[PDB]
Order: sequence, then structure tokens, then C-alpha cells
Amino acid sequence: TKYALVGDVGGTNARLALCDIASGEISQAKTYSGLDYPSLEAVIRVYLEEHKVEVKDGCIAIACPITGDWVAMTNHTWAFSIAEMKKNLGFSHLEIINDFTAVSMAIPMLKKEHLIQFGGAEPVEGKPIAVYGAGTGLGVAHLVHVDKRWVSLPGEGGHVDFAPNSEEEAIILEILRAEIGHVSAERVLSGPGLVNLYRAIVKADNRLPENLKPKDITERALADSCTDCRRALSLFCVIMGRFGGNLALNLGTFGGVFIAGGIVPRFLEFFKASGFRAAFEDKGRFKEYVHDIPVYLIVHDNPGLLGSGAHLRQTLGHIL
Amino acid sequence: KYALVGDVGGTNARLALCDIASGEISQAKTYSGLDYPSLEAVIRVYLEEHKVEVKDGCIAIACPITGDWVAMTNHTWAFSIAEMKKNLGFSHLEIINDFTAVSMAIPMLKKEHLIQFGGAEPVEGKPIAVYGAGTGLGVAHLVHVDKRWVSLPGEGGHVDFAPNSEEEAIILEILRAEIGHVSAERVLSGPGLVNLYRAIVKADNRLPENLKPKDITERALADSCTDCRRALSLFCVIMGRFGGNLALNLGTFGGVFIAGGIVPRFLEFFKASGFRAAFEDKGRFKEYVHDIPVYLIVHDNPGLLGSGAHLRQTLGHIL
Ligand SMILES: OC[C@H]1O[C@@H](O)[C@H](O)[C@@H](O)[C@@H]1O
Ligand SMILES: OC[C@H]1O[C@@H](O)[C@H](O)[C@@H](O)[C@@H]1O
Repeated sequence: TKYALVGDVGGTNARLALCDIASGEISQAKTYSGLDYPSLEAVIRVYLEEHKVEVKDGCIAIACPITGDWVAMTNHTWAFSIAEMKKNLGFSHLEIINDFTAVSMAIPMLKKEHLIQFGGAEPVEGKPIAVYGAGTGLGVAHLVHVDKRWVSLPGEGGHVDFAPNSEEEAIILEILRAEIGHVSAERVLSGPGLVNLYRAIVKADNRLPENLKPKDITERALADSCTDCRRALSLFCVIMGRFGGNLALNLGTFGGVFIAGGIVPRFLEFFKASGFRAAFEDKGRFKEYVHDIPVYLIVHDNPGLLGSGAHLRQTLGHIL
Repeated sequence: KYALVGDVGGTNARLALCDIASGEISQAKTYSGLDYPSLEAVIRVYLEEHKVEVKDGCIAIACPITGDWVAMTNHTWAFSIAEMKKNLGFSHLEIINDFTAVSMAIPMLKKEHLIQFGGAEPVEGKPIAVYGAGTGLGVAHLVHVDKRWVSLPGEGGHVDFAPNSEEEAIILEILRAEIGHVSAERVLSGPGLVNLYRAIVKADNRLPENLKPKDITERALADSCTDCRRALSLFCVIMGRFGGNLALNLGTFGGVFIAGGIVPRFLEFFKASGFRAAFEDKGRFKEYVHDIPVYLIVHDNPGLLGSGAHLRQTLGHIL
């Protein structure tokens, strides 16, 4: 039984792949729309019959809290019982994990080409790792090396309070608080949050935001067509740095801080020139605590899939 | 039979004996840092007074523990762990952060050392966060990895202050103008209370007094100063909110623990406060933290206890 099933579901998209159990290598990736199938189980059935593979074991990352046996997505209508699904497909193992648990578990598998460093020096081996990423949501997980085991620590850290550093970011906080209630980091660091930032800068200035999508703000910011857009993106990069630096301090993250691509590669050279690193380190006397911690942009295309394979293989008894 | 354990913070160094077989602490004594040129000196005084031979120690210190050089901000006192180990002739000399120590105590605390503030029951083997406001703001996490609890130190007290209202933002900007970066510790700590009090005053366009942290709690509890009362109220809410962020960030279904620094001296005020609703005030993620218990630790020496646990475990004992 050479392959296990691996997957990465985020709102409407479900990508399934094969992981070679011996090497952890990913192959035969294929994507489906969630709108076209009534459940994750149905798309797995289709994927498996459609290639011609027999699997016993699988691991699927989902972009929502995995809190127990019943999983209900927020950004799509799928809702399912893990145990019910494992039974129905006849698997021996069926791990459902959070998407950032999966991304954290890809970290040990990542090599230099997959990483772009933004500041700091070198990781201190065996020391904790933080991973986060702004996409549809703000994801955060942590990773620690205990013995020979990579231990991911999943959370919902994208939902902590947003911490403004300026009178300006504070007016933005007020505006968003006036309109929604609790303002989380996710409210500003994500696709939707980039748009929240734009609307709020424009609104702070008593003007009327146009109905822009995240790709629009990014598009105009890079093109220089919109100073509001460029301000939104600039602030986003700054809040991004501060947020990651907070994670570095909170768990003593000398093994490094990882950003899981998401929206960021869409604007790599803008990010590269931004205040990101300097926001990362802007921690008063604690600048020196975080100053040598490296940040890496993860640029693998499918870290969720890789991470799912890694998580499974460790569960299967393998050492990475 | 005996090992040396320690709890060094600021002005003071508390030293005691730990029974290596049971983990019990005895002969605790608290020395003033000002009266001594080094922690090593203090240790020699203590070990001279007590008539036991000790080759093993663990000292918890209220500062980041990176490598071999340990630099105290609240005293100075800076030292080499390797050098101290050598000078004193120890087999093992473990030097840990103070919240590392407190986290190591949690697994041996019994219901009398705990006072619960909301939520339900811990989910067994799930992560724990511990924090506490004292001379500084400490944070550490504990995770259950392969049959044992593992301590995750850090400097989580120094992350940005995250104001949730227009008023706390006004305080943020007031503190931002006077100093730079405003960390959570700027507001959740003894000195934090003074900062809150000053900022509350300046914001009502008045001039603050040169008050001390115990001044704040006294006048609050005596109800003899509406600015001090207000600061304390606000401290309780920020404390709840800060604890809620910790729980969200590491999924701490194991529970959140507060190490009593300044809190027990206003215990009933704290119980009456907005603490728990602030802890839970997380938008749609209210439900994620609603069942996570908070416990105040009322054990008098969690640092000494946890230094002992840390050392005994290092010496091969299963806890
Ligand atoms: O997609 C990244 C993150 O988005 C958040 O809104 C969800 O609550 C997390 O579970 C997820 O990891
Ligand atoms: O004493 C509580 C905390 O205070 C902070 O100021 C120090 O940086 C920490 O190392 C310590 O754990």
C-alpha cells in the first residue's frame, strides 16, 4: 500500500493529491470545486476512482477550527463527522487537521528554494517555530521539536485583538469597531482585511470607498494608480511584521517565523521594500530579543498538501 | 537528600531547600538584593546557614534566559551560569525564567491553591497558558508531549498593548507619546497600574501625582481616589482580554492560569470586576474560549515549587 490520500480544502476549493508513504513526496494533485459536490467524502470518492489507486490512510487539512468529531466549514456549506467519513471510505486512518497545522508540518520538509528570508540571522535548532499567513483568513500555528517528534500546536491566533501602534491605526480600529464589533487581527490581516483597511483609510478621510476586491487594492498599489490602495498595502505589510514579532516574543520563537504565502507573493517586490522587518523588530527594548530571529516567506505552491503528508507519516510512525 | 531552589526577582532573592524525593520545599528565606554583590554571594550565605550538603540547584530568575550570560535589568547582578556552577561546585545548576518555573508548578497544584474564574473543566492533555502581573508581566505555556508536561518560555509580556475601545486607545496614544513602543507590560504590572492612573488623569486633562503601585491599590480599595479606582477597573479588563488572546493563540483548553503577583491584594475587587467577560469578549470566537477555565494561583511559592519540579525532572525523576 504505497500511497496515502492527502488534501487541502479552503472554502470552495478542494485539492486532493497522493503522498508517497516512503518519501513523503506529493504527486497527482487535482482540484475540485466544492459547489459541484455535496461533500468532501464525495470528492474523495471521485478522486480515488478517477486515478486508479487504493488507499488505506488519508489526511485532509481544512481552513477552519477542528474542534472535535463534527466539522462545519464557515466559508462553504460542507459539514461532516470525521468518524462517519472514515467509516464510509473504509480507511484505517483519517486525520482531519487545521490548514495551519498542515502548513506548520510542512516546515521540516521545506528546503532553501521554498523559502525567502526577510531579516534576522539563523534558526536555533530545537527551538520553537511560529507560522502565520494572511489569505481568506489569518492563520497561526506553532511548532516545537520535542525528542524526534515535530509537535504542531494549532490555534485560532488569527482572532486575537488587533493591536494598533499609531493614532492612525487607532482611528482605523475605531471605524471598524463602530461597524463590526470586536476587531481581530484577521479583520486587517487577510484578503478581506486588506479591503477593510482601504475602506477605513478612505472613510477616515470622509470620502467614499469604491467597491474594491483584494486583487484590486494589490493591483493598484503596485501600479501606483491609487494612493489609498498603496497606503492600505503599506499598512498591511507593517501590521504583518508587528503581528509576527508578537508571536516570536510570546513563544520564544528562535527556530524562526514562517509566513505561509497566501496573498503576499502577488506583491513580492512591494513587500520586500516595505516596513515589514522594522515593524517586526519595533518592540522597544525587546528589539534585541527578536532581532536575530529569521523570517521566511514560504513559496512552495502546496505546503498544505506536503504538511498533510508529513503529519500522516509521523502518525503512521515515521520520523521526518 | 536536599537540593537548592530559588526565585529571584528585582530587589529580592528567595532561596529554599527542595526534598529531592518528594519535591517538598522547606527553609525558604528571602534576601534583599541590595545587600549583596551577587546572587552567588546570597547562595553562599543561605547554604552556610543551613547544615546540609547540596550539589544541585535550580534558580528561577525574572528575566529572559537565553544562553550562558544572564543579565538582570531589575538588579545587576549579571552572571555566567557555567561560572556560577563551577564556583559553587554543583553537579547540576539549572537557571530558568520565573514563568517557566510557575508553569512547572501547575501539574502539582491542588484545588486549594486554585481559585476558578469562569469556564468549565480543563480538557486533559490540552495546552495551558500561564501569565501574571507583578513587577513585570510574565507568560509561559505548558504542553503535554509524550507522557510529560513540557514548558515553553517566552517574553509574551512584551507584545504590543492591544486596546479594544476609544478610551484604551486614548491611553495607548498617551503612553506612546511619552515612551515608544507600548507593550502589554506597560499596563499589566505594578508599574503598569501607575501608567494607567497617569494616563487616566492626563486624558481628563489633569496633572497626575507621583504615585507608587501600592498607592494605586490602596486608594482604589479605600475608594479614596476615583482615578486609582478607575485604573484598577481597567487593569482587570485588560487582564481578561490579554488572557483571552493567549488562549486563542495556543488553543489552551488545558486552562489559563494567573500567577498571583499583585492580584490577591485586591482579590475581592478582582472578583467583582469585568475580568471574565473581557476574557470572553472575542466576537464570534467568544464560543471558542467560553468553556476554558481561568484559575488564580494562590499557592504562596509556585516559583520555588516549579524550580524543584524542573530540577527533579532533570535529575531523572518522573513527575
Ligand atoms: O485560513 C486561515 C485561518 O482562517 C481563520 O479565519 C480560521 O478560523 C482558522 O481556522 C484558519 O486557520
Ligand atoms: O517577572 C515576569 C516577567 O517580567 C518580564 O519583564 C521579564 O522580561 C520576564 O522574563 C519575566 O518572566
